[PDB]
Amino acid sequence: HWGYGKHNGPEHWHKDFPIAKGERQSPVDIDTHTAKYDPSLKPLSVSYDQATSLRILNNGHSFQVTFDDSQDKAVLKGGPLDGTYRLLQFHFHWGSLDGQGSEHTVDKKKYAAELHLVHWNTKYGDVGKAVQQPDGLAVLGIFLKVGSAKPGLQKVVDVLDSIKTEGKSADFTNFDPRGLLPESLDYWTYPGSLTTPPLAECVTWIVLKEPISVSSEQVLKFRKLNFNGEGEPEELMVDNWRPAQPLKNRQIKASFK
Ligand SMILES: [Zn+2]
Repeated sequence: HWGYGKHNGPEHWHKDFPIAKGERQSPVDIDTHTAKYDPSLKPLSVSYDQATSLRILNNGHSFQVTFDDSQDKAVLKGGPLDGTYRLLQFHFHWGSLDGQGSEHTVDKKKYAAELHLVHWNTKYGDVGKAVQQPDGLAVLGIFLKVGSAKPGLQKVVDVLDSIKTEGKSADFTNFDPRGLLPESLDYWTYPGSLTTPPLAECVTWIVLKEPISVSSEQVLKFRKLNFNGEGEPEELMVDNWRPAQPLKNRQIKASFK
């Protein structure tokens, strides 16, 4: 039932998911001048060399690339995290125009898109259990700005025509998520939530300071996706982003000076 439209979008979500008005909702505006540098934060450990991608799916709200998370093959550790978090999937949020599309904002600036790499804490054994825990998930967020192409994104771009409408999926093996990462792993971190229903308050957010650049042609391909199933009226999958939510007694910490 939920979506991103006038009648089912973010301002409606609290009726089905009352935690939408909770104390640790995401995304937020990152006020860079208010974030405190924390010299106790470790460098983030991103160990993606043995990642095994499986499939790409249009889920009606975004598209997602799924990984084999049955072993410790692609894991996030360190930074603000205690323990080991397995990569489950990545997906994106994007706009109808290049000046909107990100969920997090940086001093109110919106990027054209935002990549989310979703990981779950192995101490909970499975993602469904993990979303019921306050430290269940770690989502690595990466901003996309429009300029030069990101060569590592092209394999994703090129298969989107095969998953246009909701419910379509394809095999998507040997995709290397290292090709989506910026140079620097400098980050902001704070405790928050899933940014889509069920909006569970289970996420340690790790948002990288450095955006990746993608080309206009790459982002245009995202915007050709459809929210609708084949057979329903065509509605472009654009503006699939939740706006910034109240910070409410949280501190955002910076890994860098
Ligand atoms: Zn997301």
